[PDB]
Amino acid sequence: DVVKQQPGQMDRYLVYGDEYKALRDAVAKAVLECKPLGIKTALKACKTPQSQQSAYFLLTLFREVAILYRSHNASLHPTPEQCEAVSKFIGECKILSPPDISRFATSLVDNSVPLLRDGTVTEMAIHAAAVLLCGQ
Repeated sequence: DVVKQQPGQMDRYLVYGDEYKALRDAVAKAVLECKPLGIKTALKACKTPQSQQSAYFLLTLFREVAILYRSHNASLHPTPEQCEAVSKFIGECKILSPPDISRFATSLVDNSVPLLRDGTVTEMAIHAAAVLLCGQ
């Protein structure tokens, strides 16, 4: 049955747990609707400290948007409007206030990340980048 039944991939960041899953789902739904409002509600509902919220946000941005950019099918690529909405929200988000975090987020949403345009190496690198930036 396997070959007839069959394109989803894994999300190892789930190691963080239910809070990451909730924030990721909220971010995804908000981007698809192009309505950067549920992200704030999810971030308020989250209970981890600010640095963990910032890391979680960066990981969700990468997993959804940056990975979507890697599909050769341009139709899957985020539309300019989704980038504009998430950029405005990043600009207004206080948890992302450090210039470096805001720049890294926007670079993820617009595919301007240097050299982090294999899959496993890129995923691990982006996790490390988030930890290094937010890690106090």
